[PDB]
Amino acid sequence: EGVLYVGSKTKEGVVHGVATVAEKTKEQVTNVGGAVVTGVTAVAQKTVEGAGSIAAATGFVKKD
Amino acid sequence: EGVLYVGSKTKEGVVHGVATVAEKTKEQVTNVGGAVVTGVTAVAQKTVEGAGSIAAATGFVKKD
Amino acid sequence: EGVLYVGSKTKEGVVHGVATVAEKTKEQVTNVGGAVVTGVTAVAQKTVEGAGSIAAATGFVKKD
Amino acid sequence: EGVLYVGSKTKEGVVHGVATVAEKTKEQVTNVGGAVVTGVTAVAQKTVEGAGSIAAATGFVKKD
Amino acid sequence: EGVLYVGSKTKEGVVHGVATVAEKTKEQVTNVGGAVVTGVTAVAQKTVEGAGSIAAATGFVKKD
Amino acid sequence: EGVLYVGSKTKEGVVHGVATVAEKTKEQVTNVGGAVVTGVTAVAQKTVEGAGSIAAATGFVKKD
Amino acid sequence: EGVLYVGSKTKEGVVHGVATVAEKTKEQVTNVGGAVVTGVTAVAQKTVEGAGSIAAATGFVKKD
Amino acid sequence: EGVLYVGSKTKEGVVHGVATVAEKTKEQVTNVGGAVVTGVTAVAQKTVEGAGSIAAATGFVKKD
Amino acid sequence: EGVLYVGSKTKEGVVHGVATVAEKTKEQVTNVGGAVVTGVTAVAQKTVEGAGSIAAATGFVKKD
Amino acid sequence: EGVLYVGSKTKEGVVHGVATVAEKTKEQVTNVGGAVVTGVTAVAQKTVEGAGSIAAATGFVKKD
Ligand SMILES: [Cl-]
Ligand SMILES: [Cl-]
Ligand SMILES: [Cl-]
Ligand SMILES: [Cl-]
Ligand SMILES: [Cl-]
Ligand SMILES: [Cl-]
Ligand SMILES: [Cl-]
Ligand SMILES: [Cl-]
Ligand SMILES: [Cl-]
Ligand SMILES: [Cl-]
Repeated sequence: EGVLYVGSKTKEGVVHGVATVAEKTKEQVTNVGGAVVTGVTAVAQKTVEGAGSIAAATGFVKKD
Repeated sequence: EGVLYVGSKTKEGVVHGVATVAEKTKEQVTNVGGAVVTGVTAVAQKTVEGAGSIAAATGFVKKD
Repeated sequence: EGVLYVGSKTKEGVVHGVATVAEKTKEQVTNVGGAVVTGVTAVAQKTVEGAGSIAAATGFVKKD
Repeated sequence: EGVLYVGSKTKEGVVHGVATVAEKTKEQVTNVGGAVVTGVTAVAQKTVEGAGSIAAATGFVKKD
Repeated sequence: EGVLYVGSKTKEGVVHGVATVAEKTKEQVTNVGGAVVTGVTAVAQKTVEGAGSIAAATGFVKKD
Repeated sequence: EGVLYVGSKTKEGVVHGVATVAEKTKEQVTNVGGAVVTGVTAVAQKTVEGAGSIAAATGFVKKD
Repeated sequence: EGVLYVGSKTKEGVVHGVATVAEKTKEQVTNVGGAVVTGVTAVAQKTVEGAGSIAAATGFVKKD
Repeated sequence: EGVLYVGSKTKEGVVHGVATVAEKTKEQVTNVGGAVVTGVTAVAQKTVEGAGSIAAATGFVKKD
Repeated sequence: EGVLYVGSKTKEGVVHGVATVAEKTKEQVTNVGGAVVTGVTAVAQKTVEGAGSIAAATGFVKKD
Repeated sequence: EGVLYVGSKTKEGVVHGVATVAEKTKEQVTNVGGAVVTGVTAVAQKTVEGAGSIAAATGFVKKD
């Protein structure tokens, strides 16, 4: 069964993850369906184990 | 059964995770469905074990 | 059954997690469905074990 | 049954977790569905064991 | 069963992940269906194990 | 009249001064005419003010 | 009159000064006429003010 | 009158000054007439002010 | 009157000064008339102010 | 009156100064009349101010 070995060496790391910036705007969205993982070493793992599973990411919905 | 081995060495790390910045704006969103994990070493693991599971991330909804 | 081994060495770490900043704005949201984990070493683990489970993250909803 | 081994060595760590900052704004939200964990070593673990479980994080709702 | 071995050595890394920037705009979206993983070493793994699974990423929907 | 301004800032310093090491040897010498100054900040100042002054450093002398 | 301004900033320094090492040898010398100054910041100043001054450094002398 | 301004910034420095190493040898010399200054920042200044001054560095002398 | 301004910035420096190494040899010399200055920043200044001054560096002398 | 301005920027420097190496040899010399200055930034200045000054560097002398 699967192995997610991650091995990392660095002397320096500078990391900027997600920046959302707005001036004088309307209706700005940064929808993320999964995790937001930010690191010198960064690992995201997701397992969905079943039938009929739904993953549904939407920025915005406007009905009338 | 699966192994998420993460091994990390660094001398320095500088990490900025999620920044959401607004001036004079309306309706600004940073919806995240999973975790927000921020680190020199950063790991997010999610397991969903079942049938018919729903993951549904939406920034915003406007009905009438 | 799964192993989440995380091994970390660092001499220095500077970490900034989630910043939400607003001036003169309206309706600003940073909805996070999971945990917010911020660390020199940062680990988030979530297990959902069942059928029909729902994960539903939404920034905002406006009905009439 | 699963093992969340976390091993950490650091000489220095500086960590800033969640900042929510507002000036002259209205309706600013930092909804977090899980824990907020902030540490030089930071670990969040959540287990939900059952069928039909709901996780539902929403910034704000406005009906009429 | 599959192995996702990642091995990394670097002396320096500077990483900027996702930037969404808006001025005087309306209706700006950066919908991401999976994780957002940002790192000097960055790994995202997703496994969906079942029949009839849906992955559905949409920027925005407007009905009337 | 002269100014020996020394200004130093360091976060870490490791300093090894004078090592003299011998195994199974004969007649090993580390003659130093001035001071031996060893420090994270190290300053040696010597002033000789007169006529006919002698400075004479010799490791060893063997007459018959 | 003269100014010996020394201004130093460092984050790390590792310094090894004078090593004299011998195995199974004879008659090994490290004669130094002035100071031995070893430091992350290291300054040696010598002033000789007079006529007919002698500086005479010799490793070894053997007459008969 | 003269100015010996030295200004230094470094993040890291590793410095090895004078090594004299001998195995199974005879009559090995490292005569130095002035100072031995070893540093991340290293300054040696010598002033001799007079007539007829002698500086005389010799490794070794053998008369009969 | 003269100015010896030295201005230095470096991120890393590795410096090895004077190495004298001998195996199974005889009569090995590293005579240096002035200072030995070893540094990430290294400055040697010598002023001799007078008439008839002698600087005389000799490795070795053998009379009969 | 003269100005010896030295201005240096480097990201990395590796410097090896003077190496004298001998195996099974006799009478090996590295006579240096002035200073030995070794650095990422290295400056040697010598001023001799007078009439009839002698600078005399000799490896070795053998009379009978
Ligand atoms: Cl960021
Ligand atoms: Cl941030
Ligand atoms: Cl923050
Ligand atoms: Cl904070
Ligand atoms: Cl970014
Ligand atoms: Cl020592
Ligand atoms: Cl040493
Ligand atoms: Cl050394
Ligand atoms: Cl050396
Ligand atoms: Cl060398």
